Formats: sequence, C-alpha cells, structure tokens
Amino acid sequence: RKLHNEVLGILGRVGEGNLPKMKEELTNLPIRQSTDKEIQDVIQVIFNKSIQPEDSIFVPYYVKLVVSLINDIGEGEPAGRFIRNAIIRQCQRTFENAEEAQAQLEREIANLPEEEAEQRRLIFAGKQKANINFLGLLFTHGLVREKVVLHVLEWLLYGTERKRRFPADYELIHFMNLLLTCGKSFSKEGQEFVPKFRAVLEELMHMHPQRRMQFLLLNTVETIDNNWILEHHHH
Repeated sequence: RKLHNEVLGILGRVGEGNLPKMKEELTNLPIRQSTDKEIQDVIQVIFNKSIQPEDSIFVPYYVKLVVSLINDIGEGEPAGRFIRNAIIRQCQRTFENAEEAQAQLEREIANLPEEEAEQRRLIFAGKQKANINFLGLLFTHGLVREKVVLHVLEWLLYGTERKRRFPADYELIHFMNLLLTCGKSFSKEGQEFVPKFRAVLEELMHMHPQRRMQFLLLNTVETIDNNWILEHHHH
C-alpha cells in the first residue's frame, strides 16, 4: 500500500528538530480521501511502532503526529470521527493484548521452578514496559480515555484476577514509571492531565484496598499534590 509506506517514512525521519516538517508532511497525505481500511492501517502502523521497546525516545513524537492528525481532521468531519473511533479500537486491542499477555505469563510459569519463573518475569517486563510507556504518552497527549488508564491500573495493581492484596514487583516498577510520566508536569497540557491521573488513583482507592494498597495510593496522591502545589507557585 502507497499510504502505508508514506506514514512509515514520516515515523522514520521524525525527531525533535523536524517534527513541524513531519506534521505538515502528514497533513499533506490524502487521509480524508482514503478508505476505512487505509485509515485503520495508518493508526495500526503508528500503534505497532509505538510499542516497540527500541523506540521509547521517539514514541512522544509518534503520539504528537497523532495529535496533529486529529487537530487537522476535526470530529465534525466523517474521516475525523472515523480516526477517533480507530484510536479507541486500537487502544482497546493494544491494552487488551497487554492484559492477556500478563495473564498468560502467570499461567505459563505457575508450575515452573522459582529461579525460572523469575527470569521469565524479567524477560516479560522488558516487553511490557513498552506498553505502559505508550499508555502514559497517549494519556499526557489526551489520546486515551481516563477509563482505559483506570482498567489497566486495576489489573496492574490488583492482578489480572483482581484478587491481589498488593502489586507484584515488576508491576510496581511499571506503575512508578507511569506515575513519573502522568503524575507531574508544568506544561499547559499538564494543567489538565495531572488532576486526571490523580482522579484515577482516587477511584482505585474505592476498590477495597488493603493496608499496603491504601498507603500506596494515598502516599502517591499526596506526592502528586505536593509536586502540584510546588509547580503552581507564583512570585
């Protein structure tokens, strides 16, 4: 496909210096005159390149191209509405896969030796961090629903079967990195996403947390608040 390769090209050459040239190269593509399959493919391509562990650095640029694309084609346009529903569907697929991959791992290493289960958990974490990073970047750029973030954190902290008292070790690390991304910011976008992430953590608090779980969520919201009052200091 012609439109497929052109998007790949843009994602390749995108960096800090040429992001405005890349945004205008993307708007210059005939997306409004493209089929449902062609548009769905563009979103699928960006979402796959974004969950590759090698790209962690360029992922904010991929996500900034998607913001650019929906800022060009508005929700009052047929293609604008379609792109938005394709992002919803592709978020669902990406984080549903991430959830099931976690569930599969735990079933696969349940009867495995202790030292083997641990090494398999480390191998998985390296792949899972790419998803969690992507979730954070989509959230800070307003591309993923607050509800998706909440559902991921539910299985990430309470387990895939939701029966955990406290999160597993590699799960806690994915959360701290998510916390660093979504829990703090001085940017004009930060003004809205930092209270949104705090709200998500307040919801998990009304999901019957135990002693360590309540201390985790309360101390996190407290640190978010401390850092918030600090970033909103004047004169």
